[PDB]
Amino acid sequence: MKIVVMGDSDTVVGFRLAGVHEAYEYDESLESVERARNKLRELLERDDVGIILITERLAQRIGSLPEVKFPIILQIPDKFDILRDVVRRAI
Amino acid sequence: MKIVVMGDSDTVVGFRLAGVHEAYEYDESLESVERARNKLRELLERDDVGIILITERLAQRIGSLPEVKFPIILQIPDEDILRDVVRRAIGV
Repeated sequence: MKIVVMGDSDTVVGFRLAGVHEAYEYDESLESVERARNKLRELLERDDVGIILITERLAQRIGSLPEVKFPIILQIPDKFDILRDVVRRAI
Repeated sequence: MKIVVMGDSDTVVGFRLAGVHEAYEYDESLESVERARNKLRELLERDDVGIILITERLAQRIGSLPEVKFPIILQIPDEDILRDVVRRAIGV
């Protein structure tokens, strides 16, 4: 099963570099939030998704998240072009 | 107008960091490939998507590729070496 992260662009960069299997980026515009809302409903229906990591802000923008025991849903606390030098030097 | 990339994690994180607007990861499992097929079909229907960059592997796994002129579909010539390197680089 897969580990998916949903959040803003910054948070997503880090988590992708850290090992998640799938990532979806969103900003706080109404349209983006609506898309994340539908995305979340979609991930809940996939039998190959076990863990969803979502930023506290996005979770609150979406609203009252579903009450399911599986997949596991974790909220990334609001604490977690500078990486431009790191990127170029790396690759 | 957006440029999208579809492929494995290493490729995806690299292209997103290189400027690509949207990126979607896929492995080679049947279910993941099937999700890629549907995603491709959806991207063709979006008005804000002009370019789709897809790894050579994934495109071949999908099989049939659209024959459209727009959006522009480009294959990327053919693992965690990239994510690992950027991670190690974070010795700040």
